Order: sequence, then structure tokens, then C-alpha cells
Amino acid sequence: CQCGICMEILVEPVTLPCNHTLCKPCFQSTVEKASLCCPFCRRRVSSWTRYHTRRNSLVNVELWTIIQKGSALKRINKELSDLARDPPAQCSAGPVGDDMFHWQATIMGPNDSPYQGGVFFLTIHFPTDYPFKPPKVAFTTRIYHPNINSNGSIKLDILRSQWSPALTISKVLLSICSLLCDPNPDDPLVPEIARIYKTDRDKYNRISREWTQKYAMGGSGSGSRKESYSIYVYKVLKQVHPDTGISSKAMGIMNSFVNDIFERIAGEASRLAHYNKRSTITSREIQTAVRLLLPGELAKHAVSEGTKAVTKYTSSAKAKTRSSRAGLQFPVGRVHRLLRKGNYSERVGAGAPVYLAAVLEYLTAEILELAGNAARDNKKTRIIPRHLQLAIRNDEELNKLLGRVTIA
Ligand SMILES: [Cl-]
Ligand SMILES: [Cl-]
Ligand SMILES: [Cl-]
Ligand SMILES: [Cl-]
Ligand SMILES: [Zn+2]
Ligand SMILES: [Zn+2]
Repeated sequence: CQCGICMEILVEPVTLPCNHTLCKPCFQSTVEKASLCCPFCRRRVSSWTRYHTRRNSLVNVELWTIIQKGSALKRINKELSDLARDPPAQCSAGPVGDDMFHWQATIMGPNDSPYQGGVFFLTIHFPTDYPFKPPKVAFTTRIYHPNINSNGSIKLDILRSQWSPALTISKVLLSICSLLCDPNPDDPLVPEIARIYKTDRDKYNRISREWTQKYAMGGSGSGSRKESYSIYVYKVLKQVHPDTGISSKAMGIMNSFVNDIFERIAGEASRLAHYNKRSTITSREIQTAVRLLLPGELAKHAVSEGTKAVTKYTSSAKAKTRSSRAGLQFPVGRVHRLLRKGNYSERVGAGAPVYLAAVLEYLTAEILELAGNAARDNKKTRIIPRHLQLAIRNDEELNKLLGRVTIA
């Protein structure tokens, strides 16, 4: 509600001849140091800046006195917070897993439009220089529109020529909504559709509804809260070392292992789905993710445990709990939500969370078995962080996998 560059309150505001205002830090960071141009409208402010920097009159005293009453990453987080503060109508967006520069977004077909009742998924990629460079926004759901083509590119002025740091991803999503309601056939991306819209509006409305029906019939994101698997880590420990406990500090490290493995597998599985233009993540993407990221025998065993859980899940009775159907301690239904919540794909198949849950359980068991062994070497009955560090370092494959995870 004040500074357009950093979306924070204005401090020592500087107003340029063009009357765009930014806080003194932002002004110094982007104008004074190099560009000497307004970041919003690119008006040259060199003569003005040199004069007033020498005379210490840059700051707008009147505005400043009466107000009392990296940068790219920081701002993206401010957008997401802003997005939660004022959820845009008919829209949602959030990061893909833990990648803040790669978001998923959903748009519900406006009531006014012929897309009503459909859900359209979009991909958003933030550049390194954001907010000074535009975000890359594209549809992954087919849609019949003059300004949207089969590649999912969107011809919208604010996405390219008219992009400004003052704009936000919420405003961008609202503008796309308006574009769905009111196309611009005069400057089209697809001429045939634009010609049809101009001459046969009834046909345009008809084809839009049929496409919406055929192809169109994505959230706050993974969130800031750290998930815990204490319940299921404990169950596995009782199976692997019934007479060995685990300290709560060690349990927090186990959560860090599980969450790290979850994010990496799903993230890669997300990469594969997008790479092959697949709407749904299935056990296949999870398996190829596992095979590429896990080393050696860990990968061979993880693939075995995942294939066996999926096989047992399909043949089992549909009445029992999903985790029970797969013979797993780790929660299948919960892993499924975390795959949808993380915005890795439009859809998530039912075998995917089973396979991933089984891979997580297997790796947890491996780590717990070795940590317990490492505890029994020091004549101890309870796993502490040090025994987790030992179990990782003393196993070449596990150290390749989890060595980068910090252990205190
Ligand atoms: Cl100038
Ligand atoms: Cl594009
Ligand atoms: Cl599946
Ligand atoms: Cl990796
Ligand atoms: Zn600022
Ligand atoms: Zn300006």
C-alpha cells in the first residue's frame, strides 16, 4: 500500500519528476547506483538525481513527515503473502514445492464468459531480475481464445510490453480473467479464432463451451509449516529396533530427512510431468525420479518397495485404509494431499502417493536401522542426532543422498 518495488511501507520516500515514488533503499539500489531511470516508466532522472543528491533533497519531506501517523526472492514471498491477504476472485496461485520461482496458478472460467464451470491451470516462472522483468505466464490447459494459442502463450500487453514493477501476480491473474471475458480480436495470437469471433460470435461461444467441456473438466502452496512424521517414524523404529528410542531432537532430523526426500522426488516428478506434457503424476514419474536421484542399491531397493506397495494396493480390498491396503505405516492419503497441495501437477494418480509413501518408509527404516546400530555401538539405548550423523556418514550411499542435509 506504499512502495511499488519492494511491496513494503515507504521509508524516506523519494518522488521523481515522473511522480513515481519508491523508498530510499529501492531508489539507491536500482536508480542511483546504475540505471538513473525510473524503474516503473524508464524516465531519465539523471539531471534531477545529481542535483538533489548533492543538496540532500531527494527525500520527499512533506510525504515522509506526515506518514508517521535476494530482492527477487524477498518480493516473491511478499506477493504470496499479499496473495493470502487479499485472495483474488476466481484465482489462486502458489509455488511448486519449495521452488519460489516456479508457481502453479488456477483460473475458474468466469461466469460471464463461455468458459464458465471450467478450471484452467497456468504455469508461472519468475525471472532472476523480478520485479524488473516480467513473469512468464502460460496456460497448460487447452482453451479456445483469440489471444491464447496451442503452446499456451498469452498475448497480453502487461505480460510483455506494458509490464511494470508496480504490477503484481494477483493483478496479472485478474487481467487474464478479464481477457477471458473480453477478448481482443483486433490484435490476435490465433487469427482463425479471432476471425470467427469477429464474424460468427455464436460459433465462437459454441466452440469455447465444447473446448471447456472437453479439456477443462493452484493453491496457497506447500506453506511455511514444517510437516512432521513422528507418528510413523516411531512405528518404523518399533519394527526395526523395538528396544531403542529416539530423542525429540533426533526426531526433528528424521522429519528433515523425510521432507527433503519428499520435496526432491516430487519436484523431479513434477519436472518430468511438465517435460512430457502430462497433466497427471503417476507412479511412473515417481519411479523415474527415484531411479535418477537415489544412488545404487538404495534406488534398486526403493524401486522394489514402491512396485510391491502399488501391486499390493491394486489387488487389496478397497474397504480398508489406503496405507493398510499398501502394507505401509506411512500415510498414503496424506502423501496424496501433499502432492496436490504442493502444486506439482494438475492431477495426482492414486498409485503415486502409495509408491512415494513406500519409498519414504523404506528410506526411514534404512536410516533408523543404521542409527540404532550406531547407538548400540556407544552402548546407548536412545537415538540422538549424533547417531543419525554417524549412520549417514558411515553408509556411502546414504551420505551421497542425505549428506547435504544439515545435522546439528
Ligand atoms: Cl536526465
Ligand atoms: Cl508463453
Ligand atoms: Cl498413479
Ligand atoms: Cl539430487
Ligand atoms: Zn521499496
Ligand atoms: Zn516514473
